[PDB]
Amino acid sequence: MRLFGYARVSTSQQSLDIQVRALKDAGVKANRIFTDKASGSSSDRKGLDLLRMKVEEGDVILVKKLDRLGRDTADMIQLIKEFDAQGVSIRFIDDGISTDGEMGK
Repeated sequence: MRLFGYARVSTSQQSLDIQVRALKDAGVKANRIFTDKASGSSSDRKGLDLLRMKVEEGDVILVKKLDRLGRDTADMIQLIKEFDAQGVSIRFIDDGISTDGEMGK
């Protein structure tokens, strides 16, 4: 089990630093900070891209709320269904627990 934290910058000053402090404050290790330097030529979705292959069985993925996971398509729910099937959890600073309620009821 480990404390992985997903991050993504939105501003063009030092959002990666502010994000990391947000994941660490949430309970994430600096060594496990899969951030995303979106402040570039295009969106750098490499954090969850590598997180899907770096999380361990029974690991907790702490996500911060600075902008938004996805936008239109089920992106925020995509990596959530991928980790949910891998036996991994995803904590949310917005509440403290994971998506305890994401089905097509």
